[PDB]
Amino acid sequence: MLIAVPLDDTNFSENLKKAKEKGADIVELRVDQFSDTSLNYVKEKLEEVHSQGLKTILTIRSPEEGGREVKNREELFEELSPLSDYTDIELSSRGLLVKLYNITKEAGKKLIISYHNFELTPPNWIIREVLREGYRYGGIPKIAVKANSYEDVARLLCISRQVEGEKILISMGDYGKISRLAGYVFGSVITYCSLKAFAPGQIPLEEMVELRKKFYRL
Amino acid sequence: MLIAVPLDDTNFSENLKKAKEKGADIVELRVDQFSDTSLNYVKEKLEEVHSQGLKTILTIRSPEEGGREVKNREELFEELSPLSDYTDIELSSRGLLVKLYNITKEAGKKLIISYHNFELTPPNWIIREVLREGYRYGGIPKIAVKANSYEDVARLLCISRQVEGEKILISMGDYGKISRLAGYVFGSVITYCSLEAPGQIPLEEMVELRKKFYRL
Repeated sequence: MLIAVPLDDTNFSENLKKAKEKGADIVELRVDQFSDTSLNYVKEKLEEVHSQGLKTILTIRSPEEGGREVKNREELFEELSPLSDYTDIELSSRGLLVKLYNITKEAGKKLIISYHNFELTPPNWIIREVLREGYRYGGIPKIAVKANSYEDVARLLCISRQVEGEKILISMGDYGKISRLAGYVFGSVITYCSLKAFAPGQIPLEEMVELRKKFYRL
Repeated sequence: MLIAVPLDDTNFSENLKKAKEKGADIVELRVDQFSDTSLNYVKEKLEEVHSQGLKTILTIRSPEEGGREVKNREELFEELSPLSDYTDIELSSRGLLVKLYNITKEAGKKLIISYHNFELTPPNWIIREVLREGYRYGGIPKIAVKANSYEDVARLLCISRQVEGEKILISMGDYGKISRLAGYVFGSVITYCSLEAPGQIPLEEMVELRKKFYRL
C-alpha cells in the first residue's frame, strides 16, 4: 500500500523534506487548512511535492465533512486536478463529481471519492452504498469512519469485501488503529499517517514504513 | 412566517448552534438522512433542538418522495411524535395518517401532511385535492413542487387560495425562489432555508428578508 501524509502550508518545505526522508509516497495537500488558496500558491505547492519525487492528493475538504469553505474551491479543482496525481472529492459534493471525473480522466489522473463520519461506523447498507457510488462515478471510494468498538473495525473491513475493487478504508479512533495497517489485506490501497500522533489512532510515518516492510515486504 | 432549517446528523451540534444564533424558529430533523435512526440517537437530537429553545419538525421521508427506507420508522413516530412540535408525514403514506394524527393530537402537537413532486407543478385539481385531503386528515398540508416557469409559481400560490386554512407552499427550483419569501401572504406558515440547490435561500438572508417585508 501507498503511504500518505496530510500537510497544511506551514513550514511546508521542511515538512515535505521530512515526509520524503521518512518514507511517504504521497503528500495530501489539505487546501482547506491553507492560509492561502490562490491558484498559484497551491500550484507551486503541488509542484514542490513533485520536485521531491512524491505523488500528490489534492484535497479541499468541504466544511460538512471536516473541512472549511473555500471560495475558489471549484476553480482550484478545475485548474489543479489535471496536475495532481489524485484528487479527493466528497461523495456528498454531487455537483462536482461528473466534472472532476472528466477532468482527471482526460489528464490521466485519479479520482478519490470520499465519505467521512466522525461520530460512528454507519450500518452496512450505507458502507456498501458509499463504495458502489464511488465506483459508479468512476473513482476510488474512500471511507473514513469512527469505530466505537473493535466490532466496528471488523465490520467495516469485512463488509467492504462485498463491493469488489480497490478502495481506501479507515476506521478512525483508538479502536480502529489496526485498520491503518490491516486495511491492505482488504483492498485498501492508501493509508494515512501523521508526520508523533496528535489524535487517537494515528500512526507516525516512520512507524508505518517499518510496519509495511515487516508485514507485506512493501 | 416561521423559518425552518432541515438538518441531517452531520455536525449536528455545531449546525444547531448556528441555526439558533442566525434566527431559525424551527429545525427539521431529516431522519431519513441520518446514518443512525435508533430511538436514542434521534431522541437526543430532538432534545438538543429544544435545549437551544427552538421547535422541531420530525420528518422520516419515505423513499417514494425523495427519502429512504427507515426500518424503525413507526417506532420513531410512536415514541417521538408526542415530543416533537411538528411531525411531517407524506399524504401518500396513507397507512400512517390516522395513527399519526391521533398521536400528535393527544400530545398537543401538530401534524404536517406533505406532498413532493421534484419534476413539475401538478394540475390545479391535484393541488386542491392534496390540500383538501391534508385538512381531512387533520393536518397542515404541505406542497413542495418544482416550478418550471414563473407561471407555475403564480399558479401554485393562487390555486392554493381556493382551499382555505393554514398550509405550507413551496415552489422548488430557481423559478420558485420568490415563493419562499412571498408564500406567507398566500397563507404559507413555514418557509424552509439552508443553514449556510437551485432556489434555496440561506437562513441569515431569509431572516433579514422577513423583517424587511413583513409587518410587526
